[PDB]
Amino acid sequence: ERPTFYRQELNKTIWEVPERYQNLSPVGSGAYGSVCAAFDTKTGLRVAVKKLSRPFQSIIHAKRTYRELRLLKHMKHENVIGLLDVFTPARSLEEFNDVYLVTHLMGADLNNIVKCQKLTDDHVQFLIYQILRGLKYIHSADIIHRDLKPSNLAVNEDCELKILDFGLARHTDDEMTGYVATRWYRAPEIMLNWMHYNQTVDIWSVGCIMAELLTGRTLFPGTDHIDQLKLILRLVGTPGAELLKKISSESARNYIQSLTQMPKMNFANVFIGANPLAVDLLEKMLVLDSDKRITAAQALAHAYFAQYHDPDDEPVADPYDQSFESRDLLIDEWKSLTYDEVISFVPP
Ligand SMILES: O=C1NCc2c(-c3ccc(F)cc3F)cc(N3CCNCC3)cc2N1c1c(Cl)cccc1Cl
Repeated sequence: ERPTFYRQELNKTIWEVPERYQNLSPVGSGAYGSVCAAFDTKTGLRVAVKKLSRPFQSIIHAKRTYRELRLLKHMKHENVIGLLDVFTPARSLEEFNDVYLVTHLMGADLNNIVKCQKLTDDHVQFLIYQILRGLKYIHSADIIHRDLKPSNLAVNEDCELKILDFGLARHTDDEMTGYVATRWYRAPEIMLNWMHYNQTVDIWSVGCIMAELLTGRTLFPGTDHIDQLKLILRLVGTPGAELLKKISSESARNYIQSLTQMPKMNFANVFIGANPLAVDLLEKMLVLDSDKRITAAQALAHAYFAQYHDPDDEPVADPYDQSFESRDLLIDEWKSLTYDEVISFVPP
């Protein structure tokens, strides 16, 4: 009793989808795949349909696709990108080679919103609240986003926020080189591989975002990895003895000690006019030592968010088994595991 599919050429590739999806209009492409906007006649919703390109071309790719689908199926939260539907036009595992993921249509990311709009302290309050609320949910399931940026944050007419880009292929060395927004929001420990990063890498990204919404300027627009580290240490001060020991990369630890020591700056003189409560939260977020960095849960209980905070409406996730991350399998096995996931999908 599987739906009947109809084919059509879109984005140079042939799209085969269930009849419920009508008026497919391409709205972007890339190496990630191909995305289309469409009307879902079953729910009446406006949705975004993503078709993955050669999802099983290599073991690395087969695993990536499995990882993305697992993540997307686990996410059931208001501020996190959920999955509305997932399908393949294949009737058997042998035919299986195309995977389509359906989700809400948000329309724009944080870069758009900020551009043609002036964010008040209440605007910033509300937007960051939602990010934190979604990160509390992500982190409680031991999931790390690793790449929060304004472009991974979707916002709609009602300023409702959703976190995107999970299990997406890591950025190449050529992608994080130079004067690029793909590196300005990263935590230093992972920009320069000082140690094994933990979930607080995300909190650092949030602070960079919050400061940008508050000042309307990139907090650390480095022209390269070094220049960016310098801008970072200028604001939060050079590392202390404690942090240094934690840096595994002895060449890294050796480079830091070469820079002239510098004290943390006064955030009230950096963020002039800003709500003193925002400044306080920024100081507890932009801490060099990730061990002393504020957690998403703790941040939600911070006075700056009093107007929205509600401990009974900030849900955690169910357990997310990612033992598969250390599992060594062949393409066909990753693929077979991806197939089971597609066919066991249960609409929300
Ligand atoms: O509104 C949405 N909805 C979904 C959506 C997905 C997506 C994620 C998971 C999935 F299962 C299927 C998807 F389609 C992926 C991207 N990117 C495209 C590739 N790079 C990352 C964002 C953008 C969007 N946008 C979006 C759009 Cl259509 C325009 C502007 C801003 C946003 Cl946030």
